[PDB]
Amino acid sequence: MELILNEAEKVFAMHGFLGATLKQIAQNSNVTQALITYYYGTKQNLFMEVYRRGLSDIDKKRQNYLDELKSRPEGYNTYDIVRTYLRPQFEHRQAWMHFARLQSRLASEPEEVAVPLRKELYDHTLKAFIHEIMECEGEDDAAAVSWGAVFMVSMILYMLRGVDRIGELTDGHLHAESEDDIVERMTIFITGGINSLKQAT
Amino acid sequence: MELILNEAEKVFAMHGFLGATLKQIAQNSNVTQALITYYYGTKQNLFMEVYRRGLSDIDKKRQNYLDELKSRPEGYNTYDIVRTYLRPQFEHREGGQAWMHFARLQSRLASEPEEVAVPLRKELYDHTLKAFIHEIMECEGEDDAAAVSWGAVFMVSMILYMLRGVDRIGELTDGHLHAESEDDIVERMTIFITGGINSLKQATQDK
Repeated sequence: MELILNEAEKVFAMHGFLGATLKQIAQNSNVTQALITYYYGTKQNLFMEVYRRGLSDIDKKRQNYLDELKSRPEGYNTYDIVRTYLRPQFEHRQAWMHFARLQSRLASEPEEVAVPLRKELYDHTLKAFIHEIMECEGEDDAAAVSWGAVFMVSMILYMLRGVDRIGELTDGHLHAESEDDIVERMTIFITGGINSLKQAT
Repeated sequence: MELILNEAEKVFAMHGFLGATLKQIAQNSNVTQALITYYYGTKQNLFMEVYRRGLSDIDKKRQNYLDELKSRPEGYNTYDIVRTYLRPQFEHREGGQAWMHFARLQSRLASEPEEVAVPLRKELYDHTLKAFIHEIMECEGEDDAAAVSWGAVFMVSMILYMLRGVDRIGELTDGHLHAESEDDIVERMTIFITGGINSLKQATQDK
């Protein structure tokens, strides 16, 4: 159960969907291919499962951060929503690493798996996230928010790569202090970006 | 030398660096592996060459567009610079095979291993990004290197993702919204990037 998913997570992050084999996944779990086929059916299904588990934990925490927000006496704003969506991707506990790496390669996966992935696991919550921003007091431009959400995803997928790109570009002078610094900077950036799109329409 | 490279680019775009083989590239090129090896050294160096040719066309365009900027009498701002950097990644001749393959290839860059991925940043992307940051650093009110530098990293992330050609906006608006055109895409990223640079800048000052 949990062993086979963890090892398959590792092997997919490393080789992508096509490159991975159940042969390799069986070897690192000490089981037969047969037993996997039994539990999971097809390489695609196993792959979907790895994503179901990963994104189930993240969206549960997203939902908890959103419930806390909607319980504040003072209310909330766009900034708060964006930060709500981002933290769960970045708050770690090598559990965290492999799913982060895996997600970061999503764009190079075949449409045969990417399209169902997006439709079944990401769309629902992104739409929900967009709707929440529409409910806020700055916002009745769906265009600005929806584009902003597309740009968010691109930022998330890249940041999940774990590359210290800011370090590489500033000859070491600038670094991300932490995951919360990364989240904070993306939150501000996106919130401002959404605003500029709204203010130019 | 403009043929093995075109085949290499196709195979690399479809299969990635690890999955591509010099064997298939040679078969699709109607030459031997040995001849490919003779001109290009190693699979890692063919790959680099595919990206050298590609980013050379792109960066020469960027340099012309920034030159055009610096010759406008009324001047230019952050927005104009950002547009400069984005344009050659998205403007294409239509139906534009050369642009398509290289777009697709660059879109997959995140899934390449560090043995090609790191040299590509080092050798091919850094110089032009640093120059980009510098040019923006000469447009007051803008003396926040952090704001602009994070802006650039977030620039790049949206480029690599948009190059995939996935109608993400469509999927999320159940069809109600789409890119009108390449220029509409560039336009939207530029305003987003410029605004975001501002919000980062505006969050640093104030005690």
